[PDB]
Amino acid sequence: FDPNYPRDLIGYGRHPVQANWPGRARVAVQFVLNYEEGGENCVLHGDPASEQFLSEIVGAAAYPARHMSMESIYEYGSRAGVWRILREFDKRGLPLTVFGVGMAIERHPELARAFVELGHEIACHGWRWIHYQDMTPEREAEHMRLGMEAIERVTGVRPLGWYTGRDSPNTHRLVAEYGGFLYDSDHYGDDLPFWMDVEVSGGASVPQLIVPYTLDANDMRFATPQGFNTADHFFHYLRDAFDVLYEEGDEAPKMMSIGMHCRLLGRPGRFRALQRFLDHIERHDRVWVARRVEIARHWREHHPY
Amino acid sequence: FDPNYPRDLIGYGRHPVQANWPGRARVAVQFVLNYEEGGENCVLHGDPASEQFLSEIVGAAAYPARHMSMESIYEYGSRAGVWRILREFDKRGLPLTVFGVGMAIERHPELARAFVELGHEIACHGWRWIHYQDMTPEREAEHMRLGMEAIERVTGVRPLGWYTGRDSPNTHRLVAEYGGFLYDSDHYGDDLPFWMDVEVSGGASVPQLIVPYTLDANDMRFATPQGFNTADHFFHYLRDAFDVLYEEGDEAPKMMSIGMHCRLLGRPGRFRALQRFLDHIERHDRVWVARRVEIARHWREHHPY
Amino acid sequence: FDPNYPRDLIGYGRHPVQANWPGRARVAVQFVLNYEEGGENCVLHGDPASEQFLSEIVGAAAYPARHMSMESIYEYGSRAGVWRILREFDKRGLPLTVFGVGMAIERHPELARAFVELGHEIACHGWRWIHYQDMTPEREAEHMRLGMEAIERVTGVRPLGWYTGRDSPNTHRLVAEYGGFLYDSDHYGDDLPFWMDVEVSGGASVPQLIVPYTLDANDMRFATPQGFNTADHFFHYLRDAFDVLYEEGDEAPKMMSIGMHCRLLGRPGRFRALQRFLDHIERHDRVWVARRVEIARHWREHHPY
Amino acid sequence: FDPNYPRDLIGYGRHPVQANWPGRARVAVQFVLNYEEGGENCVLHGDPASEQFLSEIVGAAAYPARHMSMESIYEYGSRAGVWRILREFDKRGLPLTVFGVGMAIERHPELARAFVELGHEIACHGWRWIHYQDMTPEREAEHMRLGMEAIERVTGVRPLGWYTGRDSPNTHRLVAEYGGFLYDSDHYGDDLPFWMDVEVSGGASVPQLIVPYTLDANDMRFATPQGFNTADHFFHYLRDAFDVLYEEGDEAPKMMSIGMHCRLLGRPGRFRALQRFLDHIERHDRVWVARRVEIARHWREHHPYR
Repeated sequence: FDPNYPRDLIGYGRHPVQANWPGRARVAVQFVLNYEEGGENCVLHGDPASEQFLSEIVGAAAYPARHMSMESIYEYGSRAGVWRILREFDKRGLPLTVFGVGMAIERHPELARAFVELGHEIACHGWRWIHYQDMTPEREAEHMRLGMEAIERVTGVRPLGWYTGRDSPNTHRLVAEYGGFLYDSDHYGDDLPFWMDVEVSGGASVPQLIVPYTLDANDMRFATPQGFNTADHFFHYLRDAFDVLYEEGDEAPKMMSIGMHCRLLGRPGRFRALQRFLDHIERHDRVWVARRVEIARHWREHHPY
Repeated sequence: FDPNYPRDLIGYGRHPVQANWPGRARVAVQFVLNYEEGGENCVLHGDPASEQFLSEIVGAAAYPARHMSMESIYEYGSRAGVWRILREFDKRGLPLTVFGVGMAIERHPELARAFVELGHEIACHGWRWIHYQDMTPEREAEHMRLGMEAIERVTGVRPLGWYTGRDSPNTHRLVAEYGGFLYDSDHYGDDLPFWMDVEVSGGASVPQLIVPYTLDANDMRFATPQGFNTADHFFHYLRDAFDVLYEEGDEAPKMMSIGMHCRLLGRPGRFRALQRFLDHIERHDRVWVARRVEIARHWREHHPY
Repeated sequence: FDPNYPRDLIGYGRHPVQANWPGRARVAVQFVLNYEEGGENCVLHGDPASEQFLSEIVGAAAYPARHMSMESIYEYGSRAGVWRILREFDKRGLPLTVFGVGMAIERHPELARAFVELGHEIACHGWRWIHYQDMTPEREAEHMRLGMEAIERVTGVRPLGWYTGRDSPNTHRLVAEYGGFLYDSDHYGDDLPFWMDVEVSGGASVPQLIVPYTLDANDMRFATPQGFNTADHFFHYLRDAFDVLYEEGDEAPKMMSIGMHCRLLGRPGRFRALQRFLDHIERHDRVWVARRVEIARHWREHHPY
Repeated sequence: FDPNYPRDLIGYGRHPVQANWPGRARVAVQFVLNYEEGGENCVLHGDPASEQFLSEIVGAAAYPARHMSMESIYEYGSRAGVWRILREFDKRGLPLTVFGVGMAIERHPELARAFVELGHEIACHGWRWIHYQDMTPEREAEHMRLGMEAIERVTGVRPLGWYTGRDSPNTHRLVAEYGGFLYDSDHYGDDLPFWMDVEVSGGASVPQLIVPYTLDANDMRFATPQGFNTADHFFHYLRDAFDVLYEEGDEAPKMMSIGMHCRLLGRPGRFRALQRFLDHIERHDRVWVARRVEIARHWREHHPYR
C-alpha cells in the first residue's frame, strides 16, 4: 500500500535499538533553553504586526503597530527570566542546549557569550522567531544563512543543531542542503534519535540525523489553551514522563527533552517546576544529563546510518 | 407532545434493566484504543489541508500543504505511543478494542496484525479519520466499504463494531444498511447498551445495538480547550467515574468506556494515567474488563430486542 | 454623577442586611438542577442549526442539520444523568429547585412529574433553551407564555421563579409584566436577594425580587474554556465558596447557589463532586438547604420592599 | 547591532542592583486592587458594545446593546466582591494600592472614599476601562485628564501612579507629558523598578520610573483561557512565586506584584486564595508589604535616575 508514501509511521517498530548511553544510563535527559526574545514578531523588525504567540496574553490580537504589553512580556525573558534559569543550572553544574534565535542573540551579545562561558551548546533556532509555514524556500534559505552567521559572529561558535519550530515543508531539505548539521530537531515523532532520508533539490536523498524534541514536556503549554495552571502541574508532567522512561530504561533506554522559555519558566511562579524536577532526577542513578549535540554525537558513533 | 420526534430522551428511565454481567460484575470496563495515525487529514492522502484536531498544537490552523509538526506528532502515535500502550495491556493480561481507521491500518500492517496476535478486537473506525458531518451518504457509504475491506485485507479480521466519531446524520442508517454489525458506538447517551430503531432507505426501521462510548472519559481531552493538565487529572477522572459506577453496581451495574489515542496517552507524561487507573481497578472485585464485542454479544444474549 | 444611570453598582454597600435565615442558619445553600435536555437548539425543533453550548464538544460548530454527537450528549442528561442526581438528593432527604425548560419538560413528562413527586420546586427556565439576547420582546413574551403553560400542563405546578440565563435586555421587564412570580434569578450581582425596580409601560416601575444565581459555582464550567478538569476541582471550589460564606455567617449570613446540569454533573466522573460537597456541608451546623422559592418567601416576609 | 533599537532587552543584566528595602526586606510584596466596575464597555457609557473581557463568561460576544449577565457580573464586584477584599486587608492591618478607573470611582463615591479612609493608595487606571491600543493620542490624553480629575474630585487624592493595562504605543509618552507621576506600571519586564527614557516632543527624552506589574500573578487568569481552576491554583502560584523571590532575597531582593479584581477574587470560591496567600507570607520574616507609591518613593530616594 502506497509504496512511495513520504512519511515513516513505523520507525523502530516494537523493539527499538539499544541506546547504550554513557554510564549505562537508563534515560538521557536533554534540557532546551529557547532564546527568542528580541527576534519575535515586531514592527521594529520590519514585520507587519505584533507578536501573538507564547505570552501571558493567551489569544492576543496582532496589531500593525507596537503592542507594548507584548514587548515587555518578551523583555522579561531577556532581562530577568534567562538569568534565573542559568543560575539554577550553574548552581547544579548541569548543561543545557540553547535554541538561539539569531536576531535575539545579536540584540543581547553579552548574554549570548555568557551561554558559551557557562559551557552550554548553542544550536540555531532560525534568524527570526516567526512562523515559516508559508515562506518560500529562497527566503527561508536566506534566513538560515543570516541565523547561522549571526550566532557565529556574536559567540564565536558554529551551531551544529537546527530547530525552527513552526517550520515549512522545505526546512528539512534546507538543513540538508546547507549541510554540516549533526542534528535536526524539527520532529516530535519518537523517544530516540533516528536517521531521516531527506530529499534534496534534484530528487535524490541525503541522510540527516533527527534528535526529536517535544511540544508536551514544554513550558510553552503555560501559554496555550490546554496548559499547566501551576508550577506543580509542569513539574508532575515532567516527573511522570521521566518516571515512565526511567522504568523503560531497564529494557530499552530512551531520551527525554524538556523545552524551556525565558519569558515563561523564568517567571518566579513557574520556575519552581524546574527546581522540583531537577531535585527529582538528582535522586536517580544512571541519568545522563546531556547537551543535545552530545546525544547526536553519541548516536552517530553508536548507531551510524 | 411531538409523537413523531426521532430522539429517545427517556431511554431506560429511572430503573435500568439488570446487566447481569458475567461473574456478577459490578461494572464492565471497556478500553478503546483508537488507531487513526496514517489516516488523518493530509495533502498526501488527497485531502485539501493538514490536520487540526487532537494534536499537541491545540487550536492548530489548517494549511493546503504538509504541516510537518502535525505530521510528526501523529507519527509519534504509530512509531512509539502505540507500543507503550500495548506493552502495558500485555503485561497485565488485559484485552482492549481497537477502533481502527482503515487507511491507518493499511499503512502499518505489521502493527495491525500485532493487534490480532495480542488478542484484541478490531472495530472499524471508518476508512478515513476526517469529519463526516457534511459528507454525502453516497460518498460516506463508499468509505465504509473501503474501511471494512482494508481492515479485513490486512488482518484477516472482519470488524463487528462500527464507530465513526465525527459522524453524519446518515451514519447510523449506513451501518444498518451495510449490515453485519453487532454494535454501533456512535452514541454518548447512556451507561448501558440499548437498542435503536434505525430508519433505513424506504423509511422503515431496523434494530441496531448501541454500545455507547465516551467523550469525557477520554484522553482526547488532553487536546481540547477544556482539558486534563497532567496524568493525575485523567487518572482521577477515570477513578472517580469507575468508583461512582462500582457503587451503583450493587443495584444496577453499568459499563464504562475509556478512550485512548496512541499519540496522546502514549506520550510518557500522560501514560502514568493508564497505569494508575489499571492499578486502581485491579484492587476491585467483580470487575469485567471486556472487549467491546463481548459486551455486545452479552447484551444480545441476555437483553434481546 | 449620572443620576439617571440604570445599574445599581452599590447594592447593600459595606454592611448588608441581616438575613435572619430559619434556624439561625449561617448560610442558605440553594441547589439548582437545570433541565434543558430536549429544549436545546435542534433542527427538529425548527431552529436554524445544532447546539453549540454546554456539551462535551467544547468549541463545537453549529450545523444546519442534525449533529448526532451533540444530540446523544444531550440525551445522556435526560436518559441517565438526571436520575443519578435525583437519587443522591433523595438518599440524603434534601430539596433542590429545577430550572425547567418548558419544551424539555413536555418531552419527558414522567420525569417532570417525578420532580414534583420528590417535592422539588420547578421554576421556569423559558420555553426554549436558546440565546435570547437578540430576540424581539414580542417573540420573547410569546415564549414565556409557552414555557409557563407547558410546565403547568405537564406537572400541575405554576412556577413562581423565572430564569432565562442567556437573557435579553427586556427579560426582567417581561417577567414584571407577566406577573405572579415571587422571584427572578437572572442576576449574578450579590450574595443575598434584593429588590430591583423594573421599568414597565406607562413610566411606572414595579419592584421585582431578585434571588441571584451563579456562573462560577456551576458545573457549566466543565464545558467552558476556563474549566474545572476533575470532580475535585468543582468540589474544592464549592467547598471553598461555602467555607468563606459560612465564616461570614457569624456577622452577616448570605446564600450560596449551586448550578447543576443533568448532562454535565450527571456523568460519573463529575458526579463525585456533588457527593463530596454534600458530605462537606452535612458536617456543618446551621446550614439551611433550601428551595429557591423558600428563600424568596423568606425575603418577602422578613425584608419587604 | 541596531544601535537605535527602542527596547531595552538587557535591563540590569546578570547582577541587578541591591534593592535595600526598609527592614532589610527579602522581598517587597505589592497588592493591587483594580477597581473597574462601572467603567467598562457599556452602551450606557456611550461605547458601541457590551463588555467581553475579564468576566465569568469567557469568550463572550460583544452586543450593540445591554448584555445583562455581563452587567450583573460586573456589579458583583462593586456590590459585594470589593468589600470582601477590603475586609481581609483591614483585619490584617495591611495596605494595598487601588488601580482606580475614573468613571468607576465617580459611580461609587462612598466606596472610593472608603479606599482613602482605609489608608490605601489610589493610582489612576484610566478614565475608562477599555482597550486603548487603537485610540489616537489626542483622545487618549483627553481620557487621562478626565480620569485624573474624576479621581481627585471624588476622593481628594492626586494619583501618583498610572496603569492603563491595555495601553497604546503612546501611553508612556502621555504619562511623561502629563507630569507629576512618581511611577508608571504599564510594564511586565522585570522583578524590580527601573528607569525608562521616554521620548516626548522636541527630540527630548525624559526619565520615567517604571514599577513593573504582573499578568501571571493576577486573578485575571481566572477569566482567561489558560487559567487557574480553583483557589488553590492561584494560591499555589502566588506561594511559589513568593518562595522563589524570597530565596533570592538573600543575594538580591526583588518585588512581587499581586493583581486583584473585585468581580473575580471577590467571589467566595476564589477568595480563599487571598486568605491562604496572606497566611503564607505572615509566617515569613523580612517581608515588606508596601503601597506601590512607597516602592516608587523608595527607588527614587535610593536608586535615582542613572
